[PDB]
Amino acid sequence: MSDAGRKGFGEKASEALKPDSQKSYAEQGKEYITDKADKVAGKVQPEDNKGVFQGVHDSAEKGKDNAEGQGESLADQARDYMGAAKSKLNDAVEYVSGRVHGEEDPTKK
Repeated sequence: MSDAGRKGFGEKASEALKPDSQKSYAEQGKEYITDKADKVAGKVQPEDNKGVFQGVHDSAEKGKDNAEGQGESLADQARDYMGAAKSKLNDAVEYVSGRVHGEEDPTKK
């Protein structure tokens, strides 16, 4: 039998008659897992820590050409330097110094 309900008579009559004797019972149970599970899938991966910056860092693809050769001496670094600075400085301070700002206890020995 067609469940897609091309005319809708199957989606309305079937949903309009729903005795709510199972769904409300099963649904309530699934909604509790389905939701949590849907997340345990995007976090389960322990290497996902790099995936967050994988699609973000891509934005710097333009300024990520520091690999290029030198020319002005101060320009060669301006590319990478500016990056390793704000990046490491922020990722080392903003990320670390910022995360420790809340915890006044020894979290990393």
